[PDB]
Amino acid sequence: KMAFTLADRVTEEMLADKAALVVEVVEENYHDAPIVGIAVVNEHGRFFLRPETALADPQFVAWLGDETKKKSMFDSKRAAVALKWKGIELCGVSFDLLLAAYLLDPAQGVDDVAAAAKMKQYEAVRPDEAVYGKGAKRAVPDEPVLAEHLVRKAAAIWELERPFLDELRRNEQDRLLVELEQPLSSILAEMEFAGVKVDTKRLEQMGKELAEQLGTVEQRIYELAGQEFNINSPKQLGVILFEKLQLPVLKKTKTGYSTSADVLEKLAPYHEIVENILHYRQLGKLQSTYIEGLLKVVRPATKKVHTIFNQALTQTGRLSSTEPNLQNIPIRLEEGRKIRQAFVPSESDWLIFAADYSQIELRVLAHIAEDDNLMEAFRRDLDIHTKTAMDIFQVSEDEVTPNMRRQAKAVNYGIVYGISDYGLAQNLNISRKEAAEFIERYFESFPGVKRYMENIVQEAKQKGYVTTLLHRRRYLPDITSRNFNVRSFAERMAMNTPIQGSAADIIKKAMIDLNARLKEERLQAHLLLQVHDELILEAPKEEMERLCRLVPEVMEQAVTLRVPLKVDYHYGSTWYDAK
DNA sequence: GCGATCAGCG
DNA sequence: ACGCTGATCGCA
Ligand SMILES: [Ca+2]
Repeated sequence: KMAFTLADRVTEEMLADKAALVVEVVEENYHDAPIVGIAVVNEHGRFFLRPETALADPQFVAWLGDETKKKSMFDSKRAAVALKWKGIELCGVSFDLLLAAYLLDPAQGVDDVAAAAKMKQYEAVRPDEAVYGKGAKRAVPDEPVLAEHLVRKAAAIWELERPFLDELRRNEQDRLLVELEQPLSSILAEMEFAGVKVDTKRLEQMGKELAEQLGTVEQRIYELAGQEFNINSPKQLGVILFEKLQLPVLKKTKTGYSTSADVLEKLAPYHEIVENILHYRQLGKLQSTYIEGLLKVVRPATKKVHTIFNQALTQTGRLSSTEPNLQNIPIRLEEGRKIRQAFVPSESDWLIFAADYSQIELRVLAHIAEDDNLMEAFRRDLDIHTKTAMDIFQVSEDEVTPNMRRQAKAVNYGIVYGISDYGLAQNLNISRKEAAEFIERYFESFPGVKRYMENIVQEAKQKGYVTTLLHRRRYLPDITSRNFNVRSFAERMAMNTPIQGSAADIIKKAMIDLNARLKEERLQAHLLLQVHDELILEAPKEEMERLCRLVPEVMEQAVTLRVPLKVDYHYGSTWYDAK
């Protein structure tokens, strides 16, 4: 019902300087995934191409990598990475519908063209599930069905750029798309394609150690419990702890006894079995997620893993890492921190460089809340986490153990993000009256922060949404709900999203200024990972001197707040040695 | 499929 | 009864 040409060859009218391009990659993980079809819509008409034909034509390949040939797409990173696995570059992406919908409303959950088209009353295009099917029924259709679906998606992108750019401009989000998210999309594509090398031999050795350590801990659990049970079974573990051993019931989930880590920590004076169960899970978490799971996704010929950086998923504008997740690699426990030793540079005589912001959200909060004392604290380069560990535990700066500091990290972010005296009393294991007094003293030192959190909830109730420093937006319809639980979670989202989202916008602008700077200096250094507030790079060891002077200044100068930004950097032979 | 749990980021 | 994620696993 839509006219298009099924082009056998590549012609000149298909190579206009403005076009809507669709490079379809049906598989979820687009790394090394087959391209099933190509569709182009421009001023001259609508065209469908077969990938074996076009991707071997020199004029079509030159048209893809020509930055002066502007292309409108949906999810340009998916196509760009799949083309990189085919030796083909893709430049000139002037509009990405996927990221344009993500800025307008992040909760819409837009994952295909049809969902984004519905936001603008465009429905002349089928959802991808209706074309390819669900799960075990997933199948690329017959060429006439596939060719029309790809052309209808291209025609939809062709018609939706203008109305999407109009609403972005009213939301003050148009420069957020064109100057931040779309340039970031190209950088993330190179990071995903570059991959991160893994020492498969060392990981395989840890797995054999964890295999025989897990049995020893598992046998002591059976010794202390007096019988065998599925340690991962909540029913039997609940029977062992709160029926057999008759331990106190401190928490009940919707399904039964709660055996979470915070609960088992409080049962430590009562029995020695809860401390080994804790150790068993930690060894089990490392074994399943980071040993077996990591070796599953490694590419054997290159010993590199290729993550997918999801740019249009989080509600605050953060990134996320999938298959594998390289943003929750262990670090706090020494047994699990060794796994970071397996992450190595991709070439000999290369090293890993890693820089990160120091308490970025509290500094963003100081700027936005305009609090006198909080801005003074960071103008002195104070360590609020250590300074809070002194006030809590009555110790001095010398006696602040990294455990007392990480616990003060929770109090600092918890208090500013609406923790109650109940929740504070459970984390500090203090009386509920002391925790309430501590929160009163905390807001006496920072009255402007308390004033800001009241204003940001009142502004959310008025506007219906909250914004970040670069005008990223999150709607909060529940902020006016009649239910107390539903409204309170919305109020704490209004306190947190502008702060966490403004930190995401700063690290994103830093990535863009970093690659433009690395290009100017003509360095072979390139980014590998982003962990929210940390940037990880690899580079030849000779470039390390320049990077120690370049990366900190680039990150510190990404934005200009009423307080300075601080960046700490390290380099070394592995990711482990890079912090 | 989902909830409990836990790894990370603030 | 601070916020934002992804992976694993048992299933009450
Ligand atoms: Ca940090």
